[PDB]
Amino acid sequence: STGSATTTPIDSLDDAYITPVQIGTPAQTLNLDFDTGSSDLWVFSSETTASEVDGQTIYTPSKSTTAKLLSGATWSISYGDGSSSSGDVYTDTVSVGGLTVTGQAVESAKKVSSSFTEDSTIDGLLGLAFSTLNTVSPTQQKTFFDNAKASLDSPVFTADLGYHAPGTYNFGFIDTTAYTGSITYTAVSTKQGFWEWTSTGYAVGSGTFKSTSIDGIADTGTTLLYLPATVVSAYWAQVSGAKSSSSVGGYVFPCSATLPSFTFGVGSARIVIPGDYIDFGPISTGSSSCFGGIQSSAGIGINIFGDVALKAAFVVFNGATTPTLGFASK
Repeated sequence: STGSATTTPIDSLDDAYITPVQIGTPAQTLNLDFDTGSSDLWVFSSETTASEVDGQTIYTPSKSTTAKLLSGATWSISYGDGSSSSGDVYTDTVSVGGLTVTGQAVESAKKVSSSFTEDSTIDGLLGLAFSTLNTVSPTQQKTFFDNAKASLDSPVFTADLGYHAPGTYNFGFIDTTAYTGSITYTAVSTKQGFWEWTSTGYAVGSGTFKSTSIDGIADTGTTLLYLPATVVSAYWAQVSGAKSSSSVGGYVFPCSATLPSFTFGVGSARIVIPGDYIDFGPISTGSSSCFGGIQSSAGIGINIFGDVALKAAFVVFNGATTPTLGFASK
Protein backbone atom coordinates (compact mmCIF):
# COMPACT_ATOMS: atom_id res chain seq x y z
CA SER A 1 0.00 0.00 0.00
CA THR A 2 0.87 3.67 -0.25
CA GLY A 3 -0.51 7.01 0.85
CA SER A 4 -0.06 10.56 -0.40
CA ALA A 5 -1.36 13.72 1.28
CA THR A 6 -0.86 17.40 0.67
CA THR A 7 0.54 19.45 3.54
CA THR A 8 -0.29 23.16 3.69
CA PRO A 9 1.40 26.04 5.57
CA ILE A 10 -0.75 27.36 8.40
CA ASP A 11 0.21 31.00 7.74
CA SER A 12 2.21 33.27 5.44
CA LEU A 13 5.49 32.52 7.26
CA ASP A 14 5.37 28.71 7.00
CA ASP A 15 5.34 28.51 10.80
CA ALA A 16 3.99 24.96 10.54
CA TYR A 17 2.24 22.70 8.05
CA ILE A 18 -1.08 20.89 8.42
CA THR A 19 -2.11 17.67 6.72
CA PRO A 20 -5.67 16.31 6.72
CA VAL A 21 -6.13 13.02 8.57
CA GLN A 22 -9.26 10.87 8.66
CA ILE A 23 -10.04 9.42 12.09
CA GLY A 24 -12.87 7.06 12.92
CA THR A 25 -16.00 5.79 11.23
CA PRO A 26 -17.57 7.76 9.67
CA ALA A 27 -14.40 9.73 9.10
CA GLN A 28 -13.70 12.80 11.18
CA THR A 29 -11.12 14.86 9.29
CA LEU A 30 -8.67 16.77 11.48
CA ASN A 31 -5.74 18.86 10.27
CA LEU A 32 -2.66 17.56 12.05
CA ASP A 33 0.93 18.80 12.33
CA PHE A 34 3.12 15.92 11.13
CA ASP A 35 6.12 15.95 13.45
CA THR A 36 9.22 13.84 12.77
CA GLY A 37 10.54 15.02 16.15
CA SER A 38 7.88 13.33 18.31
CA SER A 39 5.99 10.06 18.47
CA ASP A 40 2.45 10.74 19.73
CA LEU A 41 -0.65 11.11 17.58
CA TRP A 42 -2.81 13.37 19.72
CA VAL A 43 -5.90 15.40 18.93
CA PHE A 44 -8.19 18.05 20.27
CA SER A 45 -11.30 16.16 21.27
CA SER A 46 -14.71 16.21 22.89
CA GLU A 47 -12.77 15.58 26.12
CA THR A 48 -10.59 18.70 25.86
CA THR A 49 -11.29 21.28 28.58
CA ALA A 50 -13.75 23.62 26.89
CA SER A 51 -11.87 26.82 27.78
CA GLU A 52 -8.79 25.37 26.04
CA VAL A 53 -10.53 24.88 22.67
CA ASP A 54 -10.68 27.96 20.42
CA GLY A 55 -11.63 27.11 16.84
CA GLN A 56 -9.97 23.70 16.43
CA THR A 57 -11.84 20.78 14.94
CA ILE A 58 -12.30 18.09 17.57
CA TYR A 59 -12.35 14.30 17.49
CA THR A 60 -15.45 12.89 19.19
CA PRO A 61 -14.82 9.17 19.85
CA SER A 62 -18.43 8.55 20.88
CA LYS A 63 -19.44 9.33 17.27
CA SER A 64 -17.00 6.78 15.80
CA THR A 65 -18.27 3.21 15.57
CA THR A 66 -14.68 1.93 15.45
CA ALA A 67 -13.36 3.86 18.47
CA LYS A 68 -12.45 1.87 21.58
CA LEU A 69 -11.13 3.26 24.85
CA LEU A 70 -7.64 1.92 25.54
CA SER A 71 -8.45 1.17 29.13
CA GLY A 72 -6.09 2.64 31.70
CA ALA A 73 -3.86 4.36 29.16
CA THR A 74 -2.83 7.98 29.66
CA TRP A 75 -0.36 10.25 27.94
CA SER A 76 1.46 13.48 28.71
CA ILE A 77 3.98 15.24 26.51
CA SER A 78 6.16 18.32 26.74
CA TYR A 79 7.75 19.71 23.61
CA GLY A 80 11.05 21.49 23.13
CA ASP A 81 9.26 24.85 22.84
CA GLY A 82 7.71 24.52 26.31
CA SER A 83 4.23 23.55 25.12
CA SER A 84 2.46 20.47 26.44
CA SER A 85 -0.68 18.36 26.34
CA SER A 86 -2.12 15.28 28.08
CA GLY A 87 -5.13 12.99 28.19
CA ASP A 88 -6.39 9.47 27.63
CA VAL A 89 -6.28 7.13 24.65
CA TYR A 90 -8.57 5.47 22.14
CA THR A 91 -7.79 3.10 19.34
CA ASP A 92 -9.47 3.88 16.04
CA THR A 93 -9.02 3.70 12.30
CA VAL A 94 -6.73 6.42 10.95
CA SER A 95 -6.15 7.19 7.28
CA VAL A 96 -3.63 9.54 5.68
CA GLY A 97 -3.79 10.20 1.97
CA GLY A 98 -5.53 6.90 1.28
CA LEU A 99 -3.33 4.76 3.58
CA THR A 100 -5.36 3.21 6.40
CA VAL A 101 -4.21 1.85 9.75
CA THR A 102 -6.66 0.05 12.00
CA GLY A 103 -6.17 0.06 15.75
CA GLN A 104 -4.06 3.22 15.79
CA ALA A 105 -3.64 4.83 19.20
CA VAL A 106 -5.39 8.20 19.04
CA GLU A 107 -4.41 10.22 22.09
CA SER A 108 -7.35 12.40 23.13
CA ALA A 109 -6.36 15.63 24.84
CA LYS A 110 -7.98 16.51 28.10
CA LYS A 111 -5.58 19.44 28.59
CA VAL A 112 -3.47 21.45 26.16
CA SER A 113 -1.13 24.34 26.87
CA SER A 114 -1.97 27.87 25.79
CA SER A 115 0.10 27.85 22.60
CA PHE A 116 -2.05 25.03 21.25
CA THR A 117 -5.31 26.73 22.23
CA GLU A 118 -4.13 29.94 20.59
CA ASP A 119 -3.43 28.23 17.25
CA SER A 120 -6.82 27.50 15.75
CA THR A 121 -5.32 25.92 12.61
CA ILE A 122 -3.70 22.87 14.26
CA ASP A 123 -6.08 20.16 15.49
CA GLY A 124 -3.32 17.94 16.90
CA LEU A 125 -0.02 16.31 16.07
CA LEU A 126 0.93 13.14 14.23
CA GLY A 127 4.33 11.98 15.45
CA LEU A 128 6.75 10.36 13.02
CA ALA A 129 9.85 9.89 15.20
CA PHE A 130 10.64 6.46 16.62
CA SER A 131 8.03 4.75 18.76
CA THR A 132 10.45 4.55 21.69
CA LEU A 133 9.51 8.22 22.35
CA ASN A 134 5.77 7.59 22.57
CA THR A 135 4.45 8.80 25.93
CA VAL A 136 1.47 6.46 26.44
CA SER A 137 1.57 4.72 29.81
CA PRO A 138 1.56 1.98 30.98
CA THR A 139 1.74 0.43 27.50
CA GLN A 140 3.74 2.45 24.98
CA GLN A 141 2.03 2.78 21.60
CA LYS A 142 3.30 2.72 18.03
CA THR A 143 3.31 5.64 15.60
CA PHE A 144 1.13 5.69 12.50
CA PHE A 145 4.21 4.93 10.38
CA ASP A 146 5.29 2.05 12.60
CA ASN A 147 1.81 0.54 12.35
CA ALA A 148 1.63 1.05 8.57
CA LYS A 149 5.19 -0.03 7.80
CA ALA A 150 4.60 -3.73 7.15
CA SER A 151 1.78 -3.00 4.69
CA LEU A 152 3.67 -0.35 2.74
CA ASP A 153 5.26 -1.12 -0.61
CA SER A 154 8.54 0.16 0.85
CA PRO A 155 9.12 1.05 4.53
CA VAL A 156 9.62 4.77 3.90
CA PHE A 157 7.91 8.10 4.06
CA THR A 158 8.95 11.33 2.38
CA ALA A 159 8.59 14.99 3.29
CA ASP A 160 8.41 17.54 0.49
CA LEU A 161 7.59 20.80 2.26
CA GLY A 162 6.83 23.90 0.23
CA TYR A 163 8.21 27.41 0.58
CA HIS A 164 5.14 29.62 0.96
CA ALA A 165 3.21 26.86 -0.78
CA PRO A 166 1.71 23.41 -0.19
CA GLY A 167 3.85 20.30 -0.30
CA THR A 168 3.44 16.54 0.09
CA TYR A 169 3.90 13.70 2.57
CA ASN A 170 4.11 10.32 0.84
CA PHE A 171 4.06 6.91 2.52
CA GLY A 172 5.43 3.72 1.01
CA PHE A 173 7.06 5.06 -2.16
CA ILE A 174 9.59 7.58 -3.43
CA ASP A 175 8.19 9.91 -6.12
CA THR A 176 11.12 10.15 -8.51
CA THR A 177 9.48 13.14 -10.25
CA ALA A 178 9.55 15.23 -7.07
CA TYR A 179 13.27 16.02 -6.91
CA THR A 180 16.22 16.84 -9.14
CA GLY A 181 19.50 14.96 -9.36
CA SER A 182 20.05 12.07 -6.98
CA ILE A 183 19.10 11.37 -3.38
CA THR A 184 22.07 11.20 -1.01
CA TYR A 185 21.49 8.87 1.93
CA THR A 186 23.17 9.28 5.29
CA ALA A 187 23.29 7.23 8.48
CA VAL A 188 20.76 7.66 11.29
CA SER A 189 21.18 7.08 15.01
CA THR A 190 17.97 6.12 16.80
CA LYS A 191 19.61 6.22 20.24
CA GLN A 192 17.61 9.30 21.30
CA GLY A 193 14.45 8.30 19.43
CA PHE A 194 14.93 10.90 16.68
CA TRP A 195 15.91 10.90 13.02
CA GLU A 196 19.39 11.94 14.12
CA TRP A 197 22.14 12.33 11.52
CA THR A 198 25.44 14.14 10.96
CA SER A 199 25.72 16.90 8.38
CA THR A 200 29.16 17.22 6.80
CA GLY A 201 29.42 21.02 7.01
CA TYR A 202 28.08 24.33 5.81
CA ALA A 203 28.62 27.41 3.68
CA VAL A 204 27.29 30.95 4.01
CA GLY A 205 26.21 32.54 0.75
CA SER A 206 28.88 32.17 -1.92
CA GLY A 207 31.54 31.48 0.71
CA THR A 208 33.75 28.44 0.95
CA PHE A 209 32.31 25.24 2.36
CA LYS A 210 33.46 24.45 5.90
CA SER A 211 33.85 20.71 6.44
CA THR A 212 32.72 19.95 9.99
CA SER A 213 30.45 17.35 11.54
CA ILE A 214 27.12 18.74 12.79
CA ASP A 215 24.95 16.16 14.57
CA GLY A 216 21.28 17.06 14.54
CA ILE A 217 17.74 15.86 14.01
CA ALA A 218 15.43 16.13 11.01
CA ASP A 219 12.34 17.67 12.63
CA THR A 220 9.32 18.66 10.55
CA GLY A 221 7.60 19.92 13.70
CA THR A 222 10.19 22.65 14.33
CA THR A 223 9.91 25.83 12.26
CA LEU A 224 13.51 27.04 12.24
CA LEU A 225 17.05 25.78 11.76
CA TYR A 226 18.93 25.56 15.07
CA LEU A 227 22.71 25.14 14.79
CA PRO A 228 25.81 25.67 16.93
CA ALA A 229 26.51 29.25 17.96
CA THR A 230 29.72 29.36 15.89
CA VAL A 231 27.84 28.47 12.69
CA VAL A 232 24.96 30.85 13.40
CA SER A 233 27.32 33.73 14.19
CA ALA A 234 29.16 33.12 10.91
CA TYR A 235 25.87 33.32 9.01
CA TRP A 236 24.54 36.50 10.62
CA ALA A 237 27.92 38.24 10.37
CA GLN A 238 27.19 38.43 6.62
CA VAL A 239 24.01 40.48 7.20
CA SER A 240 24.64 44.16 7.94
CA GLY A 241 22.94 45.17 11.16
CA ALA A 242 22.02 41.65 12.27
CA LYS A 243 22.46 40.96 15.97
CA SER A 244 21.38 38.57 18.67
CA SER A 245 18.71 40.18 20.84
CA SER A 246 18.23 38.70 24.29
CA SER A 247 14.93 40.58 24.62
CA VAL A 248 13.50 39.20 21.39
CA GLY A 249 14.99 35.74 21.89
CA GLY A 250 17.41 35.31 19.01
CA TYR A 251 18.99 36.86 15.96
CA VAL A 252 17.14 39.72 14.32
CA PHE A 253 18.05 41.64 11.21
CA PRO A 254 16.94 44.79 9.39
CA CYS A 255 13.90 44.07 7.27
CA SER A 256 15.63 46.02 4.47
CA ALA A 257 18.41 43.41 4.24
CA THR A 258 18.82 40.83 1.51
CA LEU A 259 19.74 37.54 3.20
CA PRO A 260 22.46 35.20 1.91
CA SER A 261 21.77 31.56 1.28
CA PHE A 262 22.91 28.83 3.68
CA THR A 263 24.25 25.50 2.43
CA PHE A 264 24.42 22.32 4.49
CA GLY A 265 26.26 19.12 3.63
CA VAL A 266 24.74 15.66 3.29
CA GLY A 267 27.69 13.41 2.63
CA SER A 268 29.38 14.87 -0.43
CA ALA A 269 26.11 16.51 -1.52
CA ARG A 270 24.95 20.02 -0.74
CA ILE A 271 21.49 21.42 0.02
CA VAL A 272 21.10 25.16 -0.53
CA ILE A 273 18.60 27.10 1.57
CA PRO A 274 17.80 30.34 -0.32
CA GLY A 275 18.14 33.52 1.71
CA ASP A 276 14.42 34.27 1.44
CA TYR A 277 13.65 31.04 3.35
CA ILE A 278 15.52 32.52 6.34
CA ASP A 279 13.27 35.61 6.64
CA PHE A 280 10.56 35.21 9.30
CA GLY A 281 9.30 38.75 9.03
CA PRO A 282 8.80 41.59 11.49
CA ILE A 283 9.19 40.73 15.16
CA SER A 284 5.89 42.57 15.78
CA THR A 285 3.46 44.11 13.33
CA GLY A 286 4.97 47.16 11.67
CA SER A 287 8.48 46.64 13.03
CA SER A 288 11.50 47.06 10.79
CA SER A 289 13.33 44.40 12.81
CA CYS A 290 12.86 40.95 11.29
CA PHE A 291 13.30 37.56 12.94
CA GLY A 292 15.94 35.20 11.59
CA GLY A 293 15.26 31.64 10.48
CA ILE A 294 18.66 30.34 11.57
CA GLN A 295 19.12 30.45 15.35
CA SER A 296 21.53 29.08 17.92
CA SER A 297 20.90 25.64 19.42
CA ALA A 298 23.14 26.45 22.39
CA GLY A 299 20.20 26.51 24.82
CA ILE A 300 18.47 23.42 23.38
CA GLY A 301 21.00 20.62 23.77
CA ILE A 302 20.58 19.38 20.20
CA ASN A 303 20.87 20.83 16.71
CA ILE A 304 17.59 20.83 14.80
CA PHE A 305 17.16 20.74 11.04
CA GLY A 306 13.64 22.14 11.11
CA ASP A 307 11.37 23.29 8.34
CA VAL A 308 13.73 26.07 7.15
CA ALA A 309 16.23 23.38 6.17
CA LEU A 310 13.88 20.56 5.22
CA LYS A 311 11.74 22.65 2.86
CA ALA A 312 14.83 23.20 0.70
CA ALA A 313 14.99 19.43 0.06
CA PHE A 314 13.09 16.30 -0.80
CA VAL A 315 13.64 14.22 2.32
CA VAL A 316 13.38 10.44 2.60
CA PHE A 317 12.75 8.92 6.03
CA ASN A 318 13.83 5.33 5.41
CA GLY A 319 12.43 3.10 8.15
CA ALA A 320 14.14 -0.09 7.08
CA THR A 321 15.66 -2.30 9.78
CA THR A 322 18.66 0.04 9.76
CA PRO A 323 17.07 3.47 9.21
CA THR A 324 18.66 6.12 7.02
CA LEU A 325 17.79 9.61 5.79
CA GLY A 326 17.93 10.76 2.19
CA PHE A 327 18.17 14.31 0.88
CA ALA A 328 17.75 15.57 -2.68
CA SER A 329 17.56 19.03 -4.15
CA LYS A 330 14.29 19.95 -5.85
